[PDB]
Amino acid sequence: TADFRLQTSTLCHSFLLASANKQDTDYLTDLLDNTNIDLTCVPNGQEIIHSLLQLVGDFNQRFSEPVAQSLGIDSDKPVDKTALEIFYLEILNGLFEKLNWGRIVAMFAFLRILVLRLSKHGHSDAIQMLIKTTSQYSDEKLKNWINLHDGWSGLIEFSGR
Ligand SMILES: CN(C)CC[C@H](CSc1ccccc1)Nc1ccc(S(=O)(=O)NC(=O)c2ccc(N3CCN(Cc4ccccc4-c4ccc(Cl)cc4)CC3)cc2)cc1[N+](=O)[O-]
Repeated sequence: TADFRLQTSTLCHSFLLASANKQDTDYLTDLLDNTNIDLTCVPNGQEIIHSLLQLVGDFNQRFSEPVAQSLGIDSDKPVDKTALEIFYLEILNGLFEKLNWGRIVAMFAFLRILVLRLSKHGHSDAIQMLIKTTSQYSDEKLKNWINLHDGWSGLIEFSGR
Protein backbone atom coordinates (compact mmCIF):
# COMPACT_ATOMS: atom_id res chain seq x y z
CA THR A 1 0.00 0.00 0.00
CA ALA A 2 1.03 3.69 -0.35
CA ASP A 3 0.59 6.89 1.71
CA PHE A 4 -2.63 8.87 1.01
CA ARG A 5 -0.74 11.66 -0.80
CA LEU A 6 0.85 9.11 -3.19
CA GLN A 7 -2.49 7.25 -3.55
CA THR A 8 -4.21 10.62 -4.44
CA SER A 9 -1.53 11.59 -7.05
CA THR A 10 -1.62 8.06 -8.56
CA LEU A 11 -5.46 8.28 -8.77
CA CYS A 12 -5.32 11.88 -10.15
CA HIS A 13 -2.93 10.86 -12.99
CA SER A 14 -4.97 7.72 -14.03
CA PHE A 15 -8.38 9.58 -14.02
CA LEU A 16 -6.92 12.46 -16.10
CA LEU A 17 -5.30 10.10 -18.67
CA ALA A 18 -8.43 7.88 -18.92
CA SER A 19 -10.63 10.98 -19.42
CA ALA A 20 -8.24 12.13 -22.22
CA ASN A 21 -8.73 8.82 -24.13
CA LYS A 22 -12.48 9.70 -23.97
CA GLN A 23 -11.73 12.98 -25.82
CA ASP A 24 -11.79 13.07 -29.67
CA THR A 25 -8.06 14.03 -29.44
CA ASP A 26 -5.86 12.94 -26.44
CA TYR A 27 -2.87 15.29 -25.95
CA LEU A 28 -2.14 14.28 -22.29
CA THR A 29 -0.71 10.72 -22.77
CA ASP A 30 2.30 12.09 -24.76
CA LEU A 31 2.95 15.20 -22.53
CA LEU A 32 2.81 13.32 -19.14
CA ASP A 33 5.24 10.58 -17.89
CA ASN A 34 3.19 7.42 -17.02
CA THR A 35 6.38 5.45 -16.19
CA ASN A 36 6.48 6.06 -12.38
CA ILE A 37 2.65 5.88 -11.84
CA ASP A 38 1.20 2.46 -10.77
CA LEU A 39 -2.57 2.28 -9.95
CA THR A 40 -1.73 -1.18 -8.43
CA CYS A 41 -0.27 0.69 -5.35
CA VAL A 42 -3.75 2.20 -4.62
CA PRO A 43 -6.15 -0.29 -2.99
CA ASN A 44 -9.21 -0.94 -5.27
CA GLY A 45 -7.75 1.78 -7.57
CA GLN A 46 -9.22 0.54 -10.89
CA GLU A 47 -12.84 0.55 -9.59
CA ILE A 48 -12.21 3.94 -7.93
CA ILE A 49 -11.15 5.34 -11.37
CA HIS A 50 -14.16 3.72 -13.09
CA SER A 51 -16.42 5.13 -10.31
CA LEU A 52 -14.87 8.64 -10.49
CA LEU A 53 -15.22 8.66 -14.33
CA GLN A 54 -18.95 7.67 -14.07
CA LEU A 55 -19.62 10.31 -11.36
CA VAL A 56 -17.59 13.15 -13.06
CA GLY A 57 -19.50 12.56 -16.33
CA ASP A 58 -22.91 12.77 -14.61
CA PHE A 59 -21.59 15.96 -12.91
CA ASN A 60 -20.45 17.43 -16.26
CA GLN A 61 -23.94 16.89 -17.75
CA ARG A 62 -25.79 18.39 -14.73
CA PHE A 63 -23.66 21.56 -14.23
CA SER A 64 -22.68 23.71 -17.30
CA GLU A 65 -13.96 31.16 -17.86
CA PRO A 66 -13.89 34.21 -15.50
CA VAL A 67 -10.33 33.38 -14.19
CA ALA A 68 -9.43 30.82 -16.90
CA GLN A 69 -9.60 33.78 -19.31
CA SER A 70 -7.32 35.79 -16.94
CA LEU A 71 -4.88 32.82 -16.56
CA GLY A 72 -4.93 32.02 -20.32
CA ILE A 73 -5.23 28.21 -19.81
CA ASP A 74 -6.41 28.04 -23.48
CA SER A 75 -3.38 30.17 -24.70
CA ASP A 76 -0.09 28.90 -26.27
CA LYS A 77 1.79 31.26 -23.89
CA PRO A 78 3.55 29.74 -20.81
CA VAL A 79 1.10 30.21 -17.84
CA ASP A 80 1.60 31.66 -14.32
CA LYS A 81 1.96 28.42 -12.35
CA THR A 82 2.05 30.43 -9.08
CA ALA A 83 -1.25 32.31 -9.72
CA LEU A 84 -3.23 29.26 -11.01
CA GLU A 85 -2.29 27.42 -7.77
CA ILE A 86 -3.62 30.18 -5.44
CA PHE A 87 -6.80 30.40 -7.60
CA TYR A 88 -7.23 26.58 -7.69
CA LEU A 89 -6.59 26.25 -3.94
CA GLU A 90 -9.02 29.15 -3.15
CA ILE A 91 -11.69 27.67 -5.51
CA LEU A 92 -11.25 24.32 -3.65
CA ASN A 93 -11.32 26.09 -0.23
CA GLY A 94 -14.79 27.42 -1.22
CA LEU A 95 -16.00 24.05 -2.58
CA PHE A 96 -15.03 22.17 0.62
CA GLU A 97 -17.03 24.45 2.95
CA LYS A 98 -19.29 21.33 2.84
CA LEU A 99 -17.49 17.94 2.62
CA ASN A 100 -19.42 15.12 0.86
CA TRP A 101 -18.40 12.64 -1.90
CA GLY A 102 -20.26 14.86 -4.41
CA ARG A 103 -17.99 17.84 -3.64
CA ILE A 104 -14.92 15.52 -4.11
CA VAL A 105 -16.32 14.51 -7.55
CA ALA A 106 -16.51 18.24 -8.43
CA MET A 107 -12.85 18.87 -7.48
CA PHE A 108 -11.73 16.05 -9.86
CA ALA A 109 -14.12 17.51 -12.47
CA PHE A 110 -12.50 20.98 -12.15
CA LEU A 111 -9.00 19.43 -12.41
CA ARG A 112 -10.19 17.57 -15.55
CA ILE A 113 -11.46 20.82 -17.17
CA LEU A 114 -8.25 22.73 -16.28
CA VAL A 115 -5.90 19.83 -17.23
CA LEU A 116 -7.67 19.01 -20.54
CA ARG A 117 -7.84 22.71 -21.62
CA LEU A 118 -4.13 23.14 -20.59
CA SER A 119 -3.20 19.92 -22.54
CA LYS A 120 -4.08 21.38 -26.01
CA HIS A 121 -0.73 23.24 -25.61
CA GLY A 122 2.16 21.53 -23.75
CA HIS A 123 1.55 23.06 -20.27
CA SER A 124 2.79 19.82 -18.61
CA ASP A 125 4.40 21.69 -15.68
CA ALA A 126 1.07 23.43 -14.77
CA ILE A 127 -0.88 20.09 -15.00
CA GLN A 128 1.76 18.44 -12.75
CA MET A 129 1.54 21.40 -10.29
CA LEU A 130 -2.25 21.04 -10.21
CA ILE A 131 -1.99 17.22 -9.61
CA LYS A 132 0.52 17.84 -6.76
CA THR A 133 -1.67 20.69 -5.40
CA THR A 134 -4.76 18.38 -5.38
CA SER A 135 -2.61 15.73 -3.60
CA GLN A 136 -1.27 18.14 -0.93
CA TYR A 137 -4.71 19.79 -0.37
CA SER A 138 -6.39 16.35 -0.04
CA ASP A 139 -3.75 15.14 2.50
CA GLU A 140 -4.23 18.28 4.61
CA LYS A 141 -8.04 18.89 4.47
CA LEU A 142 -9.96 15.93 2.90
CA LYS A 143 -7.97 12.95 4.39
CA ASN A 144 -9.80 12.57 7.77
CA TRP A 145 -13.19 12.56 6.00
CA ILE A 146 -12.02 10.37 3.07
CA ASN A 147 -10.54 7.95 5.69
CA LEU A 148 -13.82 7.73 7.76
CA HIS A 149 -15.74 6.90 4.48
CA ASP A 150 -13.92 3.62 3.52
CA GLY A 151 -11.14 5.75 2.02
CA TRP A 152 -10.93 6.48 -1.71
CA SER A 153 -12.54 2.99 -1.94
CA GLY A 154 -15.74 4.71 -0.64
CA LEU A 155 -16.44 6.14 -4.11
CA ILE A 156 -17.10 2.53 -5.36
CA GLU A 157 -20.28 2.13 -3.19
CA PHE A 158 -21.33 5.77 -3.68
CA SER A 159 -21.36 5.19 -7.49
CA GLY A 160 -23.55 2.05 -7.22
CA ARG A 161 -20.96 -0.25 -8.87
C1 LIG B 1 -29.23 9.19 -10.09
N1 LIG B 1 -28.99 10.07 -11.26
C2 LIG B 1 -30.17 10.13 -12.17
C3 LIG B 1 -28.68 11.43 -10.77
C4 LIG B 1 -27.19 11.59 -10.44
C5 LIG B 1 -27.03 12.73 -9.43
C6 LIG B 1 -26.94 14.13 -10.07
S1 LIG B 1 -25.42 14.52 -10.90
C7 LIG B 1 -24.20 14.96 -9.81
C8 LIG B 1 -24.52 15.73 -8.73
C9 LIG B 1 -23.56 16.11 -7.82
C10 LIG B 1 -22.24 15.70 -7.97
C11 LIG B 1 -21.92 14.91 -9.05
C12 LIG B 1 -22.90 14.55 -9.97
N2 LIG B 1 -25.84 12.36 -8.68
C13 LIG B 1 -25.52 12.87 -7.48
C14 LIG B 1 -26.42 13.61 -6.72
C15 LIG B 1 -26.03 14.15 -5.50
C16 LIG B 1 -24.73 13.97 -5.05
S2 LIG B 1 -24.27 14.56 -3.65
O1 LIG B 1 -25.46 14.72 -2.83
O2 LIG B 1 -23.35 13.70 -2.92
N3 LIG B 1 -23.63 15.88 -4.03
C17 LIG B 1 -24.38 16.87 -4.52
O3 LIG B 1 -25.59 16.84 -4.68
C18 LIG B 1 -23.63 18.06 -4.99
C19 LIG B 1 -22.27 18.22 -4.78
C20 LIG B 1 -21.62 19.34 -5.32
C21 LIG B 1 -22.31 20.27 -6.10
N4 LIG B 1 -21.68 21.38 -6.67
C22 LIG B 1 -22.53 22.34 -7.39
C23 LIG B 1 -21.78 23.63 -7.73
N5 LIG B 1 -20.38 23.41 -8.06
C24 LIG B 1 -19.90 24.71 -8.52
C25 LIG B 1 -18.56 25.16 -8.01
C26 LIG B 1 -18.53 25.95 -6.86
C27 LIG B 1 -17.34 26.41 -6.33
C28 LIG B 1 -16.15 26.08 -6.94
C29 LIG B 1 -16.17 25.30 -8.08
C30 LIG B 1 -17.38 24.84 -8.63
C31 LIG B 1 -17.28 24.06 -9.78
C32 LIG B 1 -16.89 22.75 -9.62
C33 LIG B 1 -16.73 21.94 -10.72
C34 LIG B 1 -16.93 22.44 -11.97
CL1 LIG B 1 -16.70 21.33 -13.32
C35 LIG B 1 -17.29 23.76 -12.16
C36 LIG B 1 -17.46 24.58 -11.05
C37 LIG B 1 -19.74 22.90 -6.84
C38 LIG B 1 -20.23 21.49 -6.61
C39 LIG B 1 -23.66 20.04 -6.34
C40 LIG B 1 -24.30 18.93 -5.81
C41 LIG B 1 -23.84 13.24 -5.81
C42 LIG B 1 -24.23 12.70 -7.03
N6 LIG B 1 -23.30 11.93 -7.75
O4 LIG B 1 -22.46 11.38 -7.09
O5 LIG B 1 -23.29 11.79 -8.99
